[PDB]
Amino acid sequence: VLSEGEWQLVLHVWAKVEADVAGHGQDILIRLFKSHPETLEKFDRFKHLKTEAEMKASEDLKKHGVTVLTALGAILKKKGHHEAELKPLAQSHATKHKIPIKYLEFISEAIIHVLHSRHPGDFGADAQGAMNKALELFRKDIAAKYKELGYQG
Ligand code: HEM
Repeated sequence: VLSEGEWQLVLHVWAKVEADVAGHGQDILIRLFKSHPETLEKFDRFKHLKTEAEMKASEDLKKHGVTVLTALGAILKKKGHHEAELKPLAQSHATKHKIPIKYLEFISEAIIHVLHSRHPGDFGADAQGAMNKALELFRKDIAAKYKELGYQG
């Protein structure tokens, strides 16, 4: 469980992300695809993109980034009380997109990395820690669902 103090650290930096959601989302997905190119194979929509330049130039990829961070922000603001928002996400990701839990770990790291790059002042080690805990909580709850449906592994 995160403390109120840990949640305030998470939401404080998240408020800055919202000042440029598209930029953050585009950096996050690109970091993911480069660092773990198997994740890009899961997107029919983006697998024709080969270079970083190409990825940066894609408006559609930018759009999807926004969809991703908008959905995550709605979850984080619930400070753990996210059942209604996390359940349909788990379902689509398990049964339709077929995204293994390991990939959620990879994107979580991409998120931390980018937040470190863009907000060094408001993202010190305590904030980093807090954010890692919130993302673990997200995964843990997604995994429980996957298991119910028979997709944990
Ligand atoms: C931060 C974690 C993630 C969030 C919050 C998130 C959110 C979303 C949202 C809201 C959608 C559209 C609605 C839906 O189908 O549920 C979407 C679709 C999708 N997601 Fe996730 N996602 C996450 C992680 C991932 C990861 C790691 C991958 C794996 C490569 C992935 C692959 C997909 C795919 C393939 C679609 C459909 C894309 C399309 O063709 O339009 N997602 N995601």
